[PDB]
Amino acid sequence: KVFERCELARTLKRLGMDGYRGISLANWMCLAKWESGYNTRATNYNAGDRSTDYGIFQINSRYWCNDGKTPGAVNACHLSCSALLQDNIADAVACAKRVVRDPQGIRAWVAWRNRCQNRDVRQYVQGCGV
Ligand SMILES: *C[C@@H](O)CO[C@@H]1O[C@H](CO)[C@@H](O[C@@H]2O[C@H](CO)[C@@H](O)[C@H](O)[C@@H]2O)[C@H](O)[C@H]1NC(C)=O
Repeated sequence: KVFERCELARTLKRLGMDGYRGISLANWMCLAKWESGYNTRATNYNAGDRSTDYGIFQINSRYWCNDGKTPGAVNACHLSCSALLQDNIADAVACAKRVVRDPQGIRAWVAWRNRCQNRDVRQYVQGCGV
């Protein structure tokens, strides 16, 4: 499914993402827009990683979810990648929380560094009442 902008902001807030590890909701919204366009079905091949990125937060099958076809994968989220392709984002959020718990943190997403970091991110949550 493709989330409406404020629909996602409220869902992410309800699931505890606002301020999770210091990362504000606006920042999460920004990475989600740039990564998948708020689309839970988005999957993109990672060219230099022999893996695939899955879902709304574009999580990498080499380190976080097992898709059954990635060479030398780890599966730190202990999730099957298809779980990150469902309309219900509860598993995707738990996994994204898992990702930011590593040293690199939010820097694990190049889209956040190129489009959100050192940028105004207010626009993503403007008018959502979150
Ligand atoms: C979404 C895809 O295009 C890129 O995904 C990111 O890929 C990098 C590696 O290129 C992942 O970083 C790794 O994270 C490991 C655990 O923290 C670490 O051991 C390894 O050295 C490297 O830093 C990154 O997690 C991944 N991001 C996502 C959201 O999947």
